[PDB]
Amino acid sequence: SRFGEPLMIELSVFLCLLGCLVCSLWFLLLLVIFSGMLITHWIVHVAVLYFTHGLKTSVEVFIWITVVLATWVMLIQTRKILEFVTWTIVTVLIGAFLWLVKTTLLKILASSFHLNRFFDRIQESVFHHSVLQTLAGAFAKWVVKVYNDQAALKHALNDNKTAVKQLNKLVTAILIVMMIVIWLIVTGIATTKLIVLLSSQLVVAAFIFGNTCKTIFEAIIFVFVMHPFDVGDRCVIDGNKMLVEEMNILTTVFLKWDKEKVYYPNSILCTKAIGNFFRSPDQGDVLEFSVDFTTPVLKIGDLKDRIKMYLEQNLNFWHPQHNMVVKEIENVNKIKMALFVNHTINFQDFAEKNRRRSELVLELKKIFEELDIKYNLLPQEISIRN
Amino acid sequence: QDFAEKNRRRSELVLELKKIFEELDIKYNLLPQEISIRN
Amino acid sequence: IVLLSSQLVVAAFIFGNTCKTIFEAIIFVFVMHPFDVGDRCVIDGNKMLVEEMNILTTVFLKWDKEKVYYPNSILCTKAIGNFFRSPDQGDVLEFSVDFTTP
Amino acid sequence: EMNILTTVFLKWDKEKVYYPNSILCTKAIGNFFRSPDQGDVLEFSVDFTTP
Amino acid sequence: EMNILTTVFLKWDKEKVYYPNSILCTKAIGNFFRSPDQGDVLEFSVDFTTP
Amino acid sequence: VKVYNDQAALKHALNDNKTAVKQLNKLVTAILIVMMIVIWLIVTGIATTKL
Ligand SMILES: CCCCCCCCCCCCCCCC(=O)O
Ligand SMILES: CCCCCCCCCCCCCCCC(=O)O
Ligand SMILES: CCCCCCCCCCCCCCCC(=O)O
Ligand SMILES: CCCCCCCCCCCCCCCC(=O)O
Repeated sequence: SRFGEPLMIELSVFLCLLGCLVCSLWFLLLLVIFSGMLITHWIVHVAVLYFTHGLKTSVEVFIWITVVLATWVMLIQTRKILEFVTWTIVTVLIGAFLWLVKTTLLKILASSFHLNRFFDRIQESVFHHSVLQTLAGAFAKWVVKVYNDQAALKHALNDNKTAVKQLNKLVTAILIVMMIVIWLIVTGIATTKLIVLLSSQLVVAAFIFGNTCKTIFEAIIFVFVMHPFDVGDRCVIDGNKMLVEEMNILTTVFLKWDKEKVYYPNSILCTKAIGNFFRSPDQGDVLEFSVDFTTPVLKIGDLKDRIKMYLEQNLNFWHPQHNMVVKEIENVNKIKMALFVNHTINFQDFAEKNRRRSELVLELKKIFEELDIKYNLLPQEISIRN
Repeated sequence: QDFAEKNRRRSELVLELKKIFEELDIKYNLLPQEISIRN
Repeated sequence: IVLLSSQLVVAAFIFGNTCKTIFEAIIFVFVMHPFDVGDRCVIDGNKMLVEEMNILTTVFLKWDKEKVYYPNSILCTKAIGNFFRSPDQGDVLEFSVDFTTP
Repeated sequence: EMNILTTVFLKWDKEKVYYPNSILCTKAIGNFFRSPDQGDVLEFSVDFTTP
Repeated sequence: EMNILTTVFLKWDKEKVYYPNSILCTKAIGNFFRSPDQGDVLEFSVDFTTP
Repeated sequence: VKVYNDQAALKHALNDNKTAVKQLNKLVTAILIVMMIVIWLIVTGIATTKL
């Protein structure tokens, strides 16, 4: 596991000049320009940071084609051949448009997923590594924590890139297919019988792949929009405290307290209430106990006072705020009580939580012995027959 | 809305009930058990 | 125009159910409006403080401050208690005494 | 209170509860207000040997 | 064995069990083979007066 | 003889994890054949439009 483990190449400038040289008069000059008009788009782009760098090339294609179609329209059985060509160009532009849309949406999703959530953890990681580099020119525990946190960020970053690439493949594939169909029908190539068969194929597919498409969509919303947890977070699902090992579109992989690896479908996880200790504020806890009904109220008062002193001597572990609650009188034999305390940590480090609680439980033991707090069973009257 | 406060007030009432039972000598006892001994 | 409309129909067929869910969540948040941020609510016996409200999810803190994310698509079908909006509340102390108590 | 989408109830300890009509309408609902005089039961036990 | 419609498993007592994949598709599945070294717990109790 | 018996055991151990693929192949092929029948009927013009 990742967590829990024990020459032509640069001839474009020249090519562009050669293309310009192609005409100096007349009507076909725009058509000729199209052959190397990409250079013009590149220059326009130069003339025109995450989105900018990632999208400029998609924009260039879109506008490039738009111009080619516009000049084509204004340029002019060759009669039917040209109708065909015109529509082919239109289809190509539609394709580029959709391409641009697709790219944009994935860039938004991919970026906002992390940029608006853990920017600050990245900066903390950089800081600590700068410090380690400087130092080189409980210390060891600190050093290990710094490396483990960096690894966690690397894993989150890689899983996001992967998930987005998977989305990219699904969308690209459907986009390509629909563009083929669009081309065939707008150009007039497909005939009535072909339209009928394509129509049927789509309808049938709509049923077959219906649940699949819905499931993927819901999984995307769960993972990227709701985002109840990240990689490495300790989460609670139906009472199971589990560490998130990996996130994917269809599944989330978790490690149980005993490090069993669990594959948990997102289509199920989407309907559950999910806890997240990593994202929690300092967490609290409870120690329940019972005392005899005859315990003097003064000993109850001494118990409260002794507990307060303990907690105040250990402020690295406990917040000063606590409550002692008397809850119930059972028969006239038992008083049920509970101690409510506040930890100075959240529970991402579960073992540390238990160690601190364990000491508090032993302190309670000690206080009861010193104050002579006891619990007795009710007496039983016996009658003897011979 | 404030649970800690609710419980503090309730705890005092529970301890008052304790006090009243002691002052009025109110008790609970288990049913007697008859034993036959065959040695 | 026809081709565009045709695909909207197909998309509806396939994703209409997720859109339905989002819409239902909108009605829960803005029309039913069972709670606000900072209120203590009771869901399935769990007394939780509302920390954040969103369209798709509600974030709550449990008594031990564990942060919990509930889909609104689930809260829409539950009965929700709200202590903030409640009038003065009552309580019970149960006990038992000997039969022979005068 | 009553509304179209949800009914609001108070429990015996007066917490206020929002209860969707979409779930409430599939439950059997008792109504004490509309009820006739109601009955009750005291259960108890005695020794077998009681004459 | 694995097939498209069903998965065949052996229980600890080697009973052969046939699961529809359509139901496994909705379950959380543990996999020991793929797991890192696993941990364990021994629970016990002692007298309160143990020093 | 041990070498050949071990070779056989290994070939089976490896082939046992590919049974789902073989099943998918049969399914895909059946679909593909049907698609080609339909294509033949249409591309040669033998089918008419009412049918
Ligand atoms: C259902 C159509 C495919 C869905 C999109 C591609 C896969 C999305 C990611 C899900 C996890 C699959 C890849 C990891 C498998 C593994 O554990 O080796
Ligand atoms: C009719 C549905 C179409 C829109 C599909 C996109 C998903 C709905 C809008 C998401 C709004 C943000 C939800 C809260 C996210 C958060 O928990 O921070
Ligand atoms: C999908 C549309 C839902 C809106 C139509 C129903 C109108 C609201 C019904 C009452 C429930 C909300 C209470 C609002 C307060 C009020 O106006 O009395
Ligand atoms: C060709 C369509 C048949 C309908 C059933 C769909 C699955 C294709 C057939 C592959 C076999 C599925 C597993 C059954 C167990 C076995 O083969 O022994």
